[PDB]
Order: sequence, then structure tokens, then C-alpha cells
Amino acid sequence: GAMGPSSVSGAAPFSSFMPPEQETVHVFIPAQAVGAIIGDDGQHIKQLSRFASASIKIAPPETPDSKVRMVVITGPPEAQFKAQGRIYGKLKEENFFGPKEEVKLETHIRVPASAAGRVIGKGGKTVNELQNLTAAEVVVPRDQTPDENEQVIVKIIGHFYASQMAQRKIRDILAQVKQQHQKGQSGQLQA
RNA sequence: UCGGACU
Repeated sequence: GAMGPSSVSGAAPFSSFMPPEQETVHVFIPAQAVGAIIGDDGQHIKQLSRFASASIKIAPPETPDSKVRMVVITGPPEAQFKAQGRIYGKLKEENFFGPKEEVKLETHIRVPASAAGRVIGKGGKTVNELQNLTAAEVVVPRDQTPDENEQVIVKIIGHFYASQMAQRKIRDILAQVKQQHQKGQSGQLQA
């Protein structure tokens, strides 16, 4: 029986992150490409937000290990495709990634912690089909604790069109999981 | 339908 208040939790002065309005993708481009993207008087990002109909932020350093920086691509399926096309377009013009190859940028999208095997599929068939046929590769970290929403990240490395078919096959399987999570009882079912 | 890919 409850008598006194148990667990409240407010704001943490240790870690603070601003949540966007609509749905969000987080696109990992080179830290040698932020000077590219923010570079034009700091007006190319203020450009992509008006231009791509989307809501673009730049994010701080991930880690010393990460030579990228994360771009906040918020907005509809139309405005999301319009903005990322530019960030893939800019590495396409400069080839910041690796002169010998073509654009292969990392995508972070929050997905449910016990649904991280849904995005990878049957053992590694969604990672195998995406890597080989799509060149966009699904990644889910080892020392991975979930977020607030009980959500973990997955990291695709592909082109604009490759991360396109990969990101969408992910949010669909993750939908079909959300279908099996909400919907359970169907028909009559005998014991 | 779906379970941990990555050396």
C-alpha cells in the first residue's frame, strides 16, 4: 500500500538535449563538413531549413573518436528527403568522406530497445540485404543502453538513395512490430 | 514476425 510519494525526477543539469517539434532524422556528416555546411556565413543551414521545408540544427561532438557531427533533420517525408539530398550533395561536390569513393554518410534514428533486432531482421538478413543490395548498412552498438522512450539508435552508412530505402525498410518493420505490440488478440484462438 | 548484425 502507497502512503508517501515514490519517484518524481525532474531536470538533469548533467545532460540536456533539445527535442524537435515533428519527427526527426539525425544525419552524421564529416566534422570536416560542418565548416562546409555551417560555413557559408552560417547561412547554408538557415538555407536548408527554408529550402528543404525542414527544420535543420547542427549538433555538438559525439566523442574524440567521432570525426563527424550530427545534423538535426526534422520535418515531413518530403522535407526530410529535400534536406538530406543536400548534405549528400555537398559531400558529393567536395568528397570530404574519402576521394576514391562516393558519399557514405551515417544515419542515427531512435527505435525501440527490444525492436533493435527488427531493424536487423532474421539474425542479420536486413543488414545483409541492405549492405550488399542497397550499400546502406544497418548498425546497432554493443554497449547499448536504451533512451527515455525505451529506444536505441541504429546507424546506416550508405548514399542518399541507399540510406533512403534502408531508413524506410526500418521504420516499416518497426511499424509492423508496433502492430504486433498493440494488436495481439485476433479471431477466436483455442488453448 | 522479428531477436543482436558489425572482427
